[PDB]
Amino acid sequence: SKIDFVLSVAGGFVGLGNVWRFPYLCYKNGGGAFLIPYFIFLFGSGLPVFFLEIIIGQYTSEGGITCWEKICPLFSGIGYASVVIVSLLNVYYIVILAWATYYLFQSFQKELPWAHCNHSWNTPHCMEDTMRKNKSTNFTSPVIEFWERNVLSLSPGIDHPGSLKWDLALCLLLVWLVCFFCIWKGVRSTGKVVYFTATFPFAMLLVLLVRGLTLPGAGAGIKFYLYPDITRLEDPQVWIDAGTQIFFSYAICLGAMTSLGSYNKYKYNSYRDCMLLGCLNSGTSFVSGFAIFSILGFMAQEQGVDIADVAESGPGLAFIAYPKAVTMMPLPTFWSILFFIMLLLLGLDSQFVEVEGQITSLVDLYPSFLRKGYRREIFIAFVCSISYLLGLTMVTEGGMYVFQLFDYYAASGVCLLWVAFFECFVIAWIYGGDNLYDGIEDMIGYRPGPWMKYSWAVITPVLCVGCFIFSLVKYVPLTYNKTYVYPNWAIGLGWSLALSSMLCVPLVIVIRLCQTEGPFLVRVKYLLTPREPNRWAVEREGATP
Ligand SMILES: CC(C)CCC[C@@H](C)[C@H]1CC[C@H]2[C@@H]3CC=C4C[C@@H](O)CC[C@]4(C)[C@H]3CC[C@]12C
Ligand SMILES: CCCCCCCCCCCC
Ligand SMILES: CCCCCCCCCCCC
Ligand SMILES: CCCCCCCCCCCC
Ligand SMILES: CCCCCCCCCC
Ligand SMILES: CCCCCCCCCC
Ligand SMILES: CCCCCCCC
Ligand SMILES: CCCCCCCC
Ligand SMILES: CCCCCCCC
Ligand SMILES: CCCCCCCC
Ligand SMILES: CCCCCC
Ligand SMILES: CCCCCC
Ligand SMILES: CCCCCC
Ligand SMILES: CCCCCC
Ligand SMILES: CCCCCC
Ligand SMILES: CCCCCC
Ligand SMILES: CCCCCC
Ligand SMILES: CCCCC
Ligand SMILES: [Cl-]
Repeated sequence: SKIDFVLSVAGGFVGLGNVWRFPYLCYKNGGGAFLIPYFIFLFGSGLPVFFLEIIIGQYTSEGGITCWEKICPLFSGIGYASVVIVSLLNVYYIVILAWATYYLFQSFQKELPWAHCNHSWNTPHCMEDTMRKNKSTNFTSPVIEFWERNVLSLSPGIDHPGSLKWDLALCLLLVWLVCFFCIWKGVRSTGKVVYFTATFPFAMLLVLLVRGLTLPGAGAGIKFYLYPDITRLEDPQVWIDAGTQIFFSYAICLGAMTSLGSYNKYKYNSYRDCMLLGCLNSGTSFVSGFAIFSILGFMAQEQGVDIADVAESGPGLAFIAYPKAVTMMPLPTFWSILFFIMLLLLGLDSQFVEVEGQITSLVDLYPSFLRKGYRREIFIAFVCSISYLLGLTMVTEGGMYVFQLFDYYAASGVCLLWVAFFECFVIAWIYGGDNLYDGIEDMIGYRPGPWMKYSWAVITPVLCVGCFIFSLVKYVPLTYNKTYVYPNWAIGLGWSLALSSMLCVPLVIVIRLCQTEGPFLVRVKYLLTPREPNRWAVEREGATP
């Protein structure tokens, strides 16, 4: 049937990129004007690049970096670019789990601290959500006050780091301690039975979806979610966010799908897997968007404010809407523990794979010094120790702004499109899209349609290049919560994170040509020759020509 096939592919597609990132990127970019580029990218580059990464991984049986070594010795810097991207992602991504751990710890009491605002951290302008319309014109919300004046202690700006938050600092250590021990002891990403680690996130989502859709104001929120705005489409930013939100959700361009695809058998039909997993992953984001955008509709009518100004147009919308949802449920404390355990579980499985993803890449990149044993065990703590130290800048009072810089630049925006464009440029144009099908029809048993070939050859390069050009022409600098303008150096620092990964592609190109000897035309030609991509003879595998 189909349930066994769904059980076969497990439930690792859903992550924090679906329940935390997509809700606020859609919220930041107006309403439904995010969905049009979202689906355009999903069906033009998202699924095509995802299947391309999986099919290369299973074609070469090689990880993130060595796969490019086999496919095209030139442009091999895509692996190192993916390594830098995943390193910065690991640095700033566990901060979300630190926030989730802090929320979970604070939820272990009789009364949820963010239900009412009568505590020390609350601004005198706070008013209860019910009392805002039941009876200094701007009145802030008790949920927002907990997030900004307790969890974040937001400082006037990124130029005011303030004092390190010790309560958050320990929480950032605990998740790294959890991540350190699990990776070092070889613990599987999903613990014991995978059923609980997979069905529980869905079970809580339907609980939140049912509550959200039943809320009195949910009608307005869904209209905001779905009905698009043509004017917002002219902005090149919404195409940057939607294009890379697909890439973030699918964990492509990170070198993780290629490693995941390397374990598939040569005669395995991954095409149905990628199509199913892609639709399930994006289908969750669209469906879970209904849950969170229904709460905002209820929140907006409760406070008598616009939907676009009811919450934070940045990270922490899932830490503002979802904690608000669990407050309007029977036994609110019980659901808050469950949601933030689900939120913690979803991040941990993603972080276990990615941190081990680079650690496996890093040790294999530099052997003879990272031997499996006393050398690897100290290395695992080394990566975690350094990633914890760089992650400590996002724990300070002004750490929220640094987190937004990393979210916008480190593993999103132009850096992700830079890798995705070069993956499709090498395969479709240098290697040849037709040459890849000759492998695929041998591999999955049947040659696919012309969708994939006409997506790597034209659609993805046009989408990636077109977004990059118009973002530079209509350059709008990054802002946090649509009211804070970043200092010029901060954008320069943010661009360095994007440039550090992007510069890997041209730098390795220079390195390879200088290393090789001979005529330049022969030199570049030699580095463009695939080193027997599928050299495996263990399985009934045909030769590349
Ligand atoms: C590209 C250049 C010209 C931009 C302008 C930089 C100049 C104006 C200098 C003057 C004062 C400087 C700031 C002084 C103190 C700190 C606190 C530290 O924790 C982070 C850097 C930060 C925030 C500095 C950033 C750079 C800064 C703003
Ligand atoms: C539009 C980009 C064209 C790039 C041409 C690459 C040709 C690859 C030849 C490989 C010979 C082994
Ligand atoms: C031959 C491999 C060279 C890879 C270089 C990676 C550069 C990463 C850091 C970018 C500048 C800080
Ligand atoms: C040492 C390198 C000498 C060659 C420099 C590049 C020449 C490129 C010519 C391209 C003609 C199509
Ligand atoms: C909008 C859906 C686009 C699908 C293109 C054709 C699919 C062929 C079979 C996967
Ligand atoms: C390393 C942080 C400072 C870098 C400033 C120069 C880079 C500007 C990129 C646009
Ligand atoms: C091989 C890349 C390791 C991490 C480099 C990070 C540079 C900012
Ligand atoms: C009475 C408050 C209990 C909070 C426990 C966890 C603190 C991070
Ligand atoms: C037309 C693009 C202008 C960008 C200016 C950026 C200065 C920090
Ligand atoms: C390569 C893009 C240029 C951005 C300039 C930003 C300067 C702070
Ligand atoms: C609503 C946009 C759809 C794009 C093609 C699937
Ligand atoms: C925009 C998606 C196109 C898929 C069919 C060529
Ligand atoms: C529909 C009433 C119950 C709300 C929580 C699911
Ligand atoms: C109060 C019931 C509303 C149902 C909306 C799906
Ligand atoms: C792309 C979403 C369309 C919803 C109905 C206009
Ligand atoms: C929250 C429901 C998820 C459904 C994915 C197909
Ligand atoms: C208008 C409510 C739609 C719900 C889809 C899951
Ligand atoms: C920059 C994150 C740590 C790499 C060793
Ligand atoms: Cl997504």
